[PDB]
Amino acid sequence: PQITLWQRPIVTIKVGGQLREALIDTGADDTILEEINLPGRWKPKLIGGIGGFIKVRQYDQIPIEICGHQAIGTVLVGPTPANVIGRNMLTQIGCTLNF
Amino acid sequence: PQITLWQRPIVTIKVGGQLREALIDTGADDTILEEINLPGRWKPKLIGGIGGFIKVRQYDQIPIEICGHQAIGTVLVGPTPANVIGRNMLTQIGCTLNF
Ligand SMILES: CC(C)CN(C[C@@H](O)[C@H](Cc1ccc(F)cc1)NC(=O)O[C@H]1[C@H]2CO[C@H]3OC[C@@H]1[C@H]3C2)S(=O)(=O)c1ccc2nc(NC3CC3)sc2c1
Repeated sequence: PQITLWQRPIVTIKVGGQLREALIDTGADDTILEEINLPGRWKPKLIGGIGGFIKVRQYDQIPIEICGHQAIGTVLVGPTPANVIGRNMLTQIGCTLNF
Repeated sequence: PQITLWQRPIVTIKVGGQLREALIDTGADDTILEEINLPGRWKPKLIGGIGGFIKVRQYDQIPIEICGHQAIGTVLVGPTPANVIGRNMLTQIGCTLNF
């Protein structure tokens, strides 16, 4: 779709067999989801944003469906205040900015 | 322009008579700039992001040029680790997401 920015650009995702809503976030390099149960091995990572840093679990090669488009990549899980789809996944679904 | 997301979507802005680079940030409701000298009255505001919250100076009705497009609106100034152009300004320049 085309999405305008009068409201938060929230879309439906499926990840780890679970449905969630997430922000299309061009200011996010990586994809970060609130506590969600994902399978398998992970590595602890500290990431930084406005306000400071959080500890996340890094999961690699995680399949995700983003508004009906398929991607696979790194998903970081931790105490983010918002589920954010970052550029690592947005590049796979052909998402662009236009003005 | 159209901007793809293989790299950070950074553009040149002019604000307060000064030139800066800033991220086109669809996950940002508001526009937040690192310490920059802006004229006139401001109101202290606490904003939240990943990692916690920052104190910012809120300036209203600030003109900004964003990659050659003119906007006017609220600009928050404070210890953000990145200059971010949020939806309050991106809607004025006709910025959309497309996939
Ligand atoms: C700040 C920006 C530069 C980065 N963030 C992406 C922004 O879009 C976030 C998303 C957000 C929304 C709401 C919220 F409560 C918290 C976060 N917006 C944001 O904080 O908005 C703030 C601010 C703007 O106005 C209002 O709107 C929402 C809220 C409020 C005040 S990030 O989430 O920290 C992030 C994400 C991925 C990532 N991957 C990395 N990978 C390593 C480096 C290579 S680093 C990294 C850092």
